[PDB]
Amino acid sequence: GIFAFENEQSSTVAPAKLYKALTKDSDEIVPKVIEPIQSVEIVEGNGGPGTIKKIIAIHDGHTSFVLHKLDAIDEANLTYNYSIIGGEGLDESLEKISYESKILPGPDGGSIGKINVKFHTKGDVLSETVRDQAKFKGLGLFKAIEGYVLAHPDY
Ligand SMILES: C/C(=C\CNc1ncnc2[nH]cnc12)CO
Ligand SMILES: C/C(=C\CNc1ncnc2[nH]cnc12)CO
Ligand SMILES: C/C(=C\CNc1ncnc2[nH]cnc12)CO
Ligand SMILES: C/C(=C\CNc1ncnc2[nH]cnc12)CO
Ligand SMILES: C/C(=C\CNc1ncnc2[nH]cnc12)CO
Repeated sequence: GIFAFENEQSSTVAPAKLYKALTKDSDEIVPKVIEPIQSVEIVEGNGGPGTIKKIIAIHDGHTSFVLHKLDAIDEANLTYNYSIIGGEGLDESLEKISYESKILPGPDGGSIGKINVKFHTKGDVLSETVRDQAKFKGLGLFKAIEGYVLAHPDY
């Protein structure tokens, strides 16, 4: 099954600066802002599209990871497409979750993040808890990275 969602967030951070934090600097920022995330390591590729990363965290007192794939990036247009494709951190009911993100100009020099999310389910139902847990992880990452930029504009 495929379940699609759209989400929009406003930010006071300027678009290029927000995009940079959420892309170029994300691997450095994420362990600093999400306590359970220990490290991010590239396991395939060189950093360009097709690159797979392992995001290593502690869960229930043990190591765990998810696999993140970079699908596409278009820096001039502030777009970034990626997928969560495996690991213990991806719910067993899901083949993957695909994301297509954009950062747009917002009022007063700020930005609007828009994301399109597709849950690829192994069966034909998407658990509300599975959906909501994924939302909170992703939106939590967005807000924690934005919060870091807001706290540390000269990072
Ligand atoms: C104890 C550690 C890893 C071994 N245990 C596990 N590591 C990864 N996933 C799991 N699920 C249940 N137990 C584990 C890491 O310190
Ligand atoms: C990884 C990137 C953006 C992530 N964007 C979002 N991440 C999580 N929730 C949202 N709602 C609106 N935009 C988002 C790259 O710009
Ligand atoms: C409609 C709902 C969840 C689906 N939304 C999202 N699901 C997964 N990742 C995200 N990032 C931003 N929004 C989402 C309700 O919790
Ligand atoms: C720092 C990195 C990824 C962070 N993004 C995510 N990491 C783990 N789960 C998610 N769900 C939505 N976005 C994510 C690696 O480039
Ligand atoms: C959100 C999650 C952990 C951390 N969330 C946040 N963590 C750290 N700072 C923030 N500012 C806004 N939201 C956050 C859930 O995986």
